[PDB]
Amino acid sequence: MRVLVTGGSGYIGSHTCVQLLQNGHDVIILDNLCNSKRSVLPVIERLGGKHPTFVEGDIRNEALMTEILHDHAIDTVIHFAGLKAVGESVQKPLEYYDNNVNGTLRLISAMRAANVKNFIFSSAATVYGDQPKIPYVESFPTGTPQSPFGKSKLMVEQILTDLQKAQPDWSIALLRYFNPVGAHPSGDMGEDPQGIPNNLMPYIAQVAVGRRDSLAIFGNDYPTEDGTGVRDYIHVMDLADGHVVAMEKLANKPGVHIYNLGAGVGNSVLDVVNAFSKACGKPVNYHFAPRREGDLPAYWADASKADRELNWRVTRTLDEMAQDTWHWQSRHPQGYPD
Amino acid sequence: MRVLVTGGSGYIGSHTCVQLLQNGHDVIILDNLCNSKRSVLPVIERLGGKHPTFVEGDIRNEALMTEILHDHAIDTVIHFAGLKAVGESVQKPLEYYDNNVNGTLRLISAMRAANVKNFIFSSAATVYGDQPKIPYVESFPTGTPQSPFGKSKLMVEQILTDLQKAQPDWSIALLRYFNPVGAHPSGDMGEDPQGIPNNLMPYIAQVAVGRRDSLAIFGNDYPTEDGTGVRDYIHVMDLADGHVVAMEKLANKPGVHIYNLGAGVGNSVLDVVNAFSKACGKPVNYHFAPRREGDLPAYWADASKADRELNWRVTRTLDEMAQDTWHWQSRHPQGYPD
Ligand SMILES: NC(=O)c1ccc[n+]([C@@H]2O[C@H](COP(=O)([O-])OP(=O)(O)OC[C@H]3O[C@@H](n4cnc5c(N)ncnc54)[C@H](O)[C@@H]3O)[C@@H](O)[C@H]2O)c1
Ligand SMILES: NC(=O)c1ccc[n+]([C@@H]2O[C@H](COP(=O)([O-])OP(=O)(O)OC[C@H]3O[C@@H](n4cnc5c(N)ncnc54)[C@H](O)[C@@H]3O)[C@@H](O)[C@H]2O)c1
Ligand SMILES: O=c1ccn([C@@H]2O[C@H](COP(=O)(O)OP(=O)(O)O[C@H]3O[C@H](CO)[C@@H](O)[C@H](O)[C@H]3O)[C@@H](O)[C@H]2O)c(=O)[nH]1
Ligand SMILES: O=c1ccn([C@@H]2O[C@H](COP(=O)(O)OP(=O)(O)O[C@H]3O[C@H](CO)[C@@H](O)[C@H](O)[C@H]3O)[C@@H](O)[C@H]2O)c(=O)[nH]1
Ligand code: NA
Ligand code: NA
Ligand code: NA
Ligand code: NA
Ligand code: NA
Ligand code: NA
Ligand code: NA
Ligand code: NA
Repeated sequence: MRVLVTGGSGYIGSHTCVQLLQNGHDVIILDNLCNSKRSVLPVIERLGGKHPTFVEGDIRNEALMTEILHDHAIDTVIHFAGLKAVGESVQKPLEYYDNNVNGTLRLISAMRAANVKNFIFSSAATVYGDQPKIPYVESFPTGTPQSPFGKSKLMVEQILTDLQKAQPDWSIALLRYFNPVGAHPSGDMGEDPQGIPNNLMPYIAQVAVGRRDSLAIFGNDYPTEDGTGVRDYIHVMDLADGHVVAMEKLANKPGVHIYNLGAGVGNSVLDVVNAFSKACGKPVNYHFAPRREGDLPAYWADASKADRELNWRVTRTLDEMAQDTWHWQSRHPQGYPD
Repeated sequence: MRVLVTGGSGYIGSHTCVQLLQNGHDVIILDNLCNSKRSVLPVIERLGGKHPTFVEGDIRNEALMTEILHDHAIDTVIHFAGLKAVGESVQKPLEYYDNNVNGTLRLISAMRAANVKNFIFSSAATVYGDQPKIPYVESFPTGTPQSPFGKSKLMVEQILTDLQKAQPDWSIALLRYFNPVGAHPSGDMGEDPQGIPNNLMPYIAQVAVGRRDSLAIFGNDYPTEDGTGVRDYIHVMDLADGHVVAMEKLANKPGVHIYNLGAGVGNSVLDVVNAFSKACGKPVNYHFAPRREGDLPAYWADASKADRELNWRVTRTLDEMAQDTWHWQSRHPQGYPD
């Protein structure tokens, strides 16, 4: 298939692109490089075993989007582009709504213009809001995210749903990611956060690599087995693979296909720490800090639907998620070159 | 004050502009004329007794917005611009999200750029969603609107709220309108819908003027006194006046000020019909049709907050709302000239 991958040079998009190329699709990456570097492109080509086309541009540029879609005769679009720092979003709402809500609107409008009606959106478990019923199931009604970031994702899901209602031939997948971690097995590609990492794993990795002193565990008083937060960590490769399948199976299948993408099991902060200590052969230093604003105690996905409907399920373990991250972190301490 | 009135040539904006000019503020209207005509400008000037500045442009044009705000040293902005046909919104979601969500985002971003932090947004009772508790009070949590239009308004309220959180010096009023009707007493200005009117009053007026055969009453089986839908109709002049006060009193008052704007009482479809028959001296023809999709049975505002805090309350009656509309409709059967 001819697929446009927005945000294709980012963390999850890069991994998905390698998988797409492996399944022999023709990939065109669209990224503005605000959060990634061109240095990854060669790696994606190599690991993918095929050349993906790269266009530096912004999803907010509707005219460019339209031209791209036509010029490359795109069949389907995978939309990972956007801003995603939760904390930042609170301090800078406009930027989030613009890049995520308007960004997606400009892209789908371009799609409409170019007659492209196959779409896959990067959504997030935050859309469920403060849902006491766990695991989270797709049929649960959505909640109210507590940040501009989460609200921006929910708003896009709403808009896409309404778009489909109005243009029923559209096939739109809302892929709600859980907690993506891990890296390509080669250890040549991985998450490359600039500045302080906001997520657990990368933070751990930086402490482990000697860049940071101790990991601050946000809260030790939650109602969980060990008192620390619990989440559903999913390997970036399993996510990559899930996007490939979603894209292949759902193309031309009209509707709004919602799927949780996670392992379907929860792991606490200590569990992750322990898994990393084991992978890097030394104890990861850590300390207990206060609860982080907005954090829910525990949640994980109910991923049976993607299993049943797409025959998709995670295959990598927590150990591998820790090991693969350690490998990349260790093999590329300075991340992708400038 | 120096105020930028977006959508100033439209129905409610035009009336508000006359009131602003009467209170001697300097008004600059920004409208794209997609739903109004330049022919109203002279009328606004005359009735306002002062010349308002007019700029044809679109709220989605951030660069223009910014230039305008600076060039005219704006102090506060009243945002009525947007698309508002509920039914249309369902058939054409993108246009609604673009003009209403992105439209507002581009405007406030321009505001941020030009250092303008006083804002008034045209919101709507739909934001309360399917709220069984009536009347609706500002402290009730928001619900889920059933159309792209209502969702677009709720999304903007969310974005504006988050913007304020991040830029605490902003004074932002979310004015939730109920059912605006009526026209300037002169009968020289009023609502000028193009095509079939979606709202009750205008529809009635067109039947009354002989343009339409009968009024279709959507549902006669609701759980209301008379079986017809019940709403809180508010005279466009009282709304105009309420915006003037809001603007004067809230300027420079940091926060998110939410106020319901309505009469605080409900009237059924028959009540309105009867009031119009009386005003036009003949029976308005009507018939019973099936419930209109998405319609709630009955709701009205609890407008005590605006009373208490802004010392604002409606002063026009239902009769006057019917009479003033009949007057305009009758004095200008073809609406504003081309
Ligand atoms: N990593 C996570 O924990 C997480 C959880 C759920 C949802 N998501 C979503 O998945 C998507 C991919 O996440 P990721 O971890 O790979 O992030 P990332 O930052 O590594 O990838 C996003 C990419 O989009 C690009 N980009 C940003 N704004 C753009 C714009 N306006 N136009 C064009 N390119 C733009 C960035 O340069 C980057 O390469 C995002 O939408 C993210 O919100 C990820
Ligand atoms: N009339 C109602 O029943 C109702 C109820 C609640 C909320 N509102 C809101 O109040 C506001 C004013 O409503 P109204 O009845 O006067 O509508 P209107 O159509 O008469 O006024 C809106 C004006 O905005 C202009 N406009 C539209 N999109 C624009 C854009 N992108 N840039 C610049 N100008 C643009 C139109 O030309 C029009 O003059 C709207 O936002 C409406 O949603 C009204
Ligand atoms: O330095 C750190 C970082 C994280 N945590 C804890 O680690 C767990 C995971 O935290 P983090 O990696 O920040 O994950 P989330 O808060 O779950 O957020 C991610 O997962 C969500 C879906 O589950 C998405 O909505 C978000 O965009 C994505 O960043 C939580 O209990 C955090 O309290 C710490 O104790 N210390
Ligand atoms: O031809 C018509 C038109 C309307 N109605 C009834 O009249 C009442 C008022 O209907 P309408 O004028 O369309 O009002 P709303 O549906 O209440 O919607 C208006 O009021 C809302 C706030 O209350 C806003 O959210 C909307 O944008 C605005 O159009 C309702 O019970 C309708 O069922 C009829 O029976 N026949
Ligand atoms: Na339709
Ligand atoms: Na960063
Ligand atoms: Na320590
Ligand atoms: Na680096
Ligand atoms: Na802040
Ligand atoms: Na019309
Ligand atoms: Na009849
Ligand atoms: Na006319």
